[PDB]
Amino acid sequence: QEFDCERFRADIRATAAAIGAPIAHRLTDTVLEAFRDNFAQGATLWKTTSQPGDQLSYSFFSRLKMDTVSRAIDAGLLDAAHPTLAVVDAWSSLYGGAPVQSGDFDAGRGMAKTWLYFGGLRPAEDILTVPALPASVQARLKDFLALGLAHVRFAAVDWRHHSANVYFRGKGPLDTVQFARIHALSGSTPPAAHVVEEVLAYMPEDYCVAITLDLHSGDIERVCFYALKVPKNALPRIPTRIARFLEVAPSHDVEECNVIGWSFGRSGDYVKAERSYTGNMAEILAGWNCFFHGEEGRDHDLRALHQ
Ligand SMILES: *[C@@](O)(Cc1ccc(O)cc1)C(=O)O
Repeated sequence: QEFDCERFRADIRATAAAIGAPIAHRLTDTVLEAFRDNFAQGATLWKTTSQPGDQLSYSFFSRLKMDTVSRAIDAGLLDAAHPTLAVVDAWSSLYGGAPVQSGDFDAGRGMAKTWLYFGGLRPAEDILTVPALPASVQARLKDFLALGLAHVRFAAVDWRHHSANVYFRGKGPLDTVQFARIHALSGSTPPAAHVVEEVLAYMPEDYCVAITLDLHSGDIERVCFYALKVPKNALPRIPTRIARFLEVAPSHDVEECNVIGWSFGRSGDYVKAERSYTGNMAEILAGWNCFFHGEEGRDHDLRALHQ
């Protein structure tokens, strides 16, 4: 029911083996020792994608507010000279230090991402014109504003790939054309109509889309559309690897929480999935004002900012 650390170690080993993902035993023990409290007090959850052999990820969504980046550096999980540290510092220090850091880790490779919840609907300009970002990335602000992607709720630094994932909420409903315009940012081949129609059927009215930017070129590598807390009997068509993941990864939460993401990019499309483990993922998502599958997905503050 509750978070226990020895059980977590075993569930990491077991789940990685179940989906055919790599394992790094000592590195995983270091993450757990460095961030025990973070996992225990937050929502701890699982992630992977439909790419064959992909990593099993485990994360904490934070209730405890602290400098998780400094902790990761302390523990030898992140290089003290990582060139993206400046950006994560800039983002953490906005709005007088209100943003809260969470963390993603890979069972095979250690620290993967630092994720910031900014504590409201933030102007995209604030996020995208901190001086720590290069000109080439700041220049994409206008592409985003042109598509009406004007408010940001989260941003993640991907330490492994030197890129950033920016999470926007758009005023919808999302239609074929707006899908196409967002998808076109990614450079990848337009998909067939049933792909689009299925994605649209899972979106709330005011939709969540993640855009992945390379922090050195400003290239948009990837876009991802998300459906949160989809019940098992309402799931869209999924890759057998994702179906297996949702079956084998253990969830102890009172309310089960599965997340489905459709990722499109030039290197290949895939499906992302998240699944609750402990510490009440749904209750943290509700706190962030996320919209769940089969609900009212209307954002009134967003709608007042657009009128
Ligand atoms: C988006 O769907 C982003 C998102 C994705 C996964 C989790 O777990 C939380 C949020 C949104 O709701 O803002």
